[PDB]
Amino acid sequence: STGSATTTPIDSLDDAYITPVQIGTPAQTLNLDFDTGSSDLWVFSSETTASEVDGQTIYTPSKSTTAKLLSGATWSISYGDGSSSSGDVYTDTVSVGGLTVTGQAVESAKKVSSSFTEDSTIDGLLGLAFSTLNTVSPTQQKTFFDNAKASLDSPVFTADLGYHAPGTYNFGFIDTTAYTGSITYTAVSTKQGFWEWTSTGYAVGSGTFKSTSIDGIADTGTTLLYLPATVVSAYWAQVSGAKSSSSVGGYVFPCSATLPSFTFGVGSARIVIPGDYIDFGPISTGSSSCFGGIQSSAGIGINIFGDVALKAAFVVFNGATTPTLGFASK
Ligand SMILES: COC(=O)COc1cccc(CN)c1
Ligand SMILES: COC(=O)COc1cccc(CN)c1
Repeated sequence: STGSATTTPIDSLDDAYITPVQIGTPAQTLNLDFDTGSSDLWVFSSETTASEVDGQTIYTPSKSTTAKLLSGATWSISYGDGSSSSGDVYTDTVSVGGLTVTGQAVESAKKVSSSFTEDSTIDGLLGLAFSTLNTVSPTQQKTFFDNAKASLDSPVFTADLGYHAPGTYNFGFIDTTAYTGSITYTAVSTKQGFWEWTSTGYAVGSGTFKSTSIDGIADTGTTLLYLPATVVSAYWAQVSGAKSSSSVGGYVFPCSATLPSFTFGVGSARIVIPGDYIDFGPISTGSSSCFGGIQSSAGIGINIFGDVALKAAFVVFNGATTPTLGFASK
């Protein structure tokens, strides 16, 4: 089997991407944030505290003839940005782009943190990291991809995120028309539950490539590119007037600037992020100070190849017995 679904930016900045997902019978379609950095499929629901729902579409398990409460199961998750959610668990039929999994754990939120409530466009998350990170207790549950894998034509999914435009998540096949050149594959460590890999270096604009190992995770659920402070300083030094602002929380730059590109290495291959992809717009409405899309990871504990980086590539998440990642230009 295969599946193919369009993923759409939630706003004009590409702050996140939403993909329609069919849950239950008859189907209830919710727009979920596909997140290769986490492993829970959770949704706003008829059980979510009413004051914490503000425009989201909810899953109502009592209206699904295939929903079954997973007795005794609860979940609770905290994300790297400080947001969180928790609740109980159903199993139900879940379909993405024509690919169907029966008995998928659908984690129904009883509580969500303010950042989720305040984003009316995201109805939940669909985790695509390794199932070892799933938070369901006392019986950990499998991700959608893990449940589907054995049925897929090939045990892979691909992320093709657009810049200020829709893109595609495919399951079970590699669309050879969706990229240019070749796909370069690179080793993955699953020891932390992530799609963790080592980039071979970077360049700023037309500058020389610096060969250096940068370990990080391929994370579709993170907006920005978080890299070591040395790398980030080298980038922003090429933007006149750019500075790190403690009050804003990262590098900012004059909105009048033209940003240089940023290149990262995948083996001997090179992925070029155009400068425009690094502009996240005014820090507050009407400001002439703009927020940068490349930020230091120093306070995180891990480097993160988030959407800023991934949207410059066609990315293969290869879930073979020994997983690997593939990157192609497009
Ligand atoms: C440092 O991370 C960011 O700035 C990500 O910003 C957003 C992430 C998701 C949604 C929105 C707005 N609904 C903003
Ligand atoms: C704005 O959001 C972030 O910066 C995310 O931070 C992370 C920190 C550690 C691990 C992960 C991936 N589970 C994400």
